Amino acid sequence: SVRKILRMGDPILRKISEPVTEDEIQTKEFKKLIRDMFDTMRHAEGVGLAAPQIGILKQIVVVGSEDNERYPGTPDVPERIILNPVITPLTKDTSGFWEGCLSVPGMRGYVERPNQIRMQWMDEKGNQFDETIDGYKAIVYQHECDHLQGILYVDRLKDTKLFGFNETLDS
Amino acid sequence: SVRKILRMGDPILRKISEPVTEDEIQTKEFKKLIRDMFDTMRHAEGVGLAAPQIGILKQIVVVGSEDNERYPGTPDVPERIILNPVITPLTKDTSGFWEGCLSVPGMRGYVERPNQIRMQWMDEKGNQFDETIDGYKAIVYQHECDHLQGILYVDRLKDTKLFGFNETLDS
Ligand SMILES: [Zn+2]
Ligand SMILES: [Zn+2]
Repeated sequence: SVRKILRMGDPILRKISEPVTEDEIQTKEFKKLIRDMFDTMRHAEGVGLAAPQIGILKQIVVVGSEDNERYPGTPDVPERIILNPVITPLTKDTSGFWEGCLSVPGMRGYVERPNQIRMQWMDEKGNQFDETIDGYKAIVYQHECDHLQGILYVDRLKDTKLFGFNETLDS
Repeated sequence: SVRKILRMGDPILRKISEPVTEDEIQTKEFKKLIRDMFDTMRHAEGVGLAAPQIGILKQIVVVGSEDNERYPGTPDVPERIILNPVITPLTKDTSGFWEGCLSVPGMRGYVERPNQIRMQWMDEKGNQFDETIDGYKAIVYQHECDHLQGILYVDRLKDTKLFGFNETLDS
């Protein structure tokens, strides 16, 4: 079931999210959240979504879109559950992108993030991962983890002159 | 008659505005602009408005609101036509304010501008002024001149964490 997606300005979006325990991810409540989160993301036509966006301060993130309307060019992103992620840049190289955020409706801003990263995380079944990610997903993952730390993409804007409303940016 | 108010993202809003000549302000076209600008500002329930906002790169600004709904607290601002303004801070002191902009719909951001300034300008009849301004008007005037230089308030944001959507900020 779709849940409300908090908008920038709501203090929750700037608070820190706490890690999920290995027990908790078994709870019937956790499973309902992952369900609602996905349900919420697909409905919003999103690429990713962090728990804080729907009001929960837990280190939980879901991704996956394929043929996403909001971001035409972008390659598919398989559905995965990302828990307690910890990221580290592996390069200073960046691939600028006009990011958008479901908590920042109708806008887009240019952001340069490292295009190669190391991500450590645990999935819905408690499986541990530590892989180096690159490309579009590296951007999505970084964007999603920021949420777990109360950071939004507008905080990483490269130039406020490269920021605005969608319909307008698209000219 | 109300004219379209360009939204952030439209390149016009980042271009430089040129000064108005003493002849031009006599033209029947200039007079129509001041009329439309006022008509546009009152309809938008604005406090000020610069020509570039409606698509004209001329150093033209109009102010005046009285009992403005969008900004409750604010004191009245008498209607005046500000042409070719040139501002200079007279203090380092600031009076933070949650500014908004008709070219940046539905949002508000915290901005700290000097609360005392020197403004030199010419009115619709060609009268020259050079007065020191303070208080709310100092903020409005500074905000409006930035427009004439392609600057929006989001460029002067104090903290991206102190920025967001109205309905949300108002909690
Ligand atoms: Zn987001
Ligand atoms: Zn403005």
